[PDB]
Amino acid sequence: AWVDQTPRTATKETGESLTINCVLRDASFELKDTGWYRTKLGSTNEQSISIGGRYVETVNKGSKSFSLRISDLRVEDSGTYKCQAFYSLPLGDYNYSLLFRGEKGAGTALTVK
Repeated sequence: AWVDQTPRTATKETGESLTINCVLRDASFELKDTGWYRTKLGSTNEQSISIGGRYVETVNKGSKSFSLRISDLRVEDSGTYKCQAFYSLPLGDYNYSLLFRGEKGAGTALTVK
């Protein structure tokens, strides 16, 4: 399996939006959850993006697609963005399963100004 992440690079002006599209390709396991991460300009630390506000995610599990649209961009939003698939393994208990990290997109290098 692999995550097909587009676009690879983007340049936007402040105030514009970016849509990043991810598609889980040649899947073995069923897509359960998704995550979005960024290393912002000036920083070496990759951090999680909380979905909400300027950050709007749309997930279509049937087409194995998940997208992030970031509105009202500012120059500090510039950086590398990566999406990630998550899967689960069953357990012998509940209603309680085992979530685990899946494949990551290759990234989108965004430049804002």
